[PDB]
Amino acid sequence: GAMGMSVADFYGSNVEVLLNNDSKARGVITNFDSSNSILQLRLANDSTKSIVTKDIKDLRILPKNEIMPKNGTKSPSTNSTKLKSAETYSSKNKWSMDCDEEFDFAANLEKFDKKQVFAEFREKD
Repeated sequence: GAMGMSVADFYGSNVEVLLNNDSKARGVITNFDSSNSILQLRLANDSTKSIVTKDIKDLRILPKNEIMPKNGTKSPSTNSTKLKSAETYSSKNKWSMDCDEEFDFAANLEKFDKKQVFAEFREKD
């Protein structure tokens, strides 16, 4: 059905847009200017880019979450390689204090990061 919406709802929402050259990009909106129509998109990969809306060829909004259970006939809400059956629900309230999203939970004491580390620091021992 149709519902009333506000400009603040679009700000900070995650949408994807194709530019005039048929390239696609997605992220969460971080700024919008009515004087020159300029939009900054910040995506959950810690990357942000400022793009003027006039080069928007096409716009879409990605599903943040699914309200109903997944039967299988419908397509996946997001693009991923493999899903773990042990993991399914995240963030009991809304989000986590550490980072923007929680991933690689593992068993804490065992398998901290697939037995591999990029930076060295050793918090203890």
